[PDB]
Amino acid sequence: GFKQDIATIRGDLRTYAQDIFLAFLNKYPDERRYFKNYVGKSDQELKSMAKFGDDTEKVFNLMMEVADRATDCVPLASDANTLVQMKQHSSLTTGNFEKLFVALVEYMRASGQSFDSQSWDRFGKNLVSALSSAGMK
Ligand code: HEM
Repeated sequence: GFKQDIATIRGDLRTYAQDIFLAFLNKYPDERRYFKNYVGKSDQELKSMAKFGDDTEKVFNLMMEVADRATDCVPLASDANTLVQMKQHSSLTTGNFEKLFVALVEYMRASGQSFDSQSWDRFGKNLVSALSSAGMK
């Protein structure tokens, strides 16, 4: 289930973080606008780019924690808060999160792994709601 998926991702975090985020950026290339130096690079170039490594690990280690601290896929208010008032997220609206979660769930469903894909969809849904209740668009 959801709890195990967190352990699965943590076990191989670097690889899952890069592959999922690459799935995200390839599905929605215009989302690169928030990162900038991402454009003009293939998957392999991004995987070796220092900042992409840093960005993806920071996104996914915290994502796993927000997931882990949640109850029945409902995030803590404090976790929604950090995500909203992060200076790095000043350009974001809830739709950016929705798109990340479309890609992530699509990745899990296509994978040769027993992910609880439906829970990650539900978690994405609840996180958008919590982000909006803390202030997004
Ligand atoms: C729930 C999923 C997400 C989590 C847990 C998360 C968390 C984080 C964390 C921990 C950082 C590092 C902040 C620091 O340097 O201290 C970060 C940076 C950043 N995040 Fe997110 N984030 C998420 C979703 C997103 C999405 C969907 C986008 C846009 C598509 C985004 C855009 C950014 C950007 C642009 C940065 C700054 C990278 C830089 O230094 O240039 N985040 N995020």
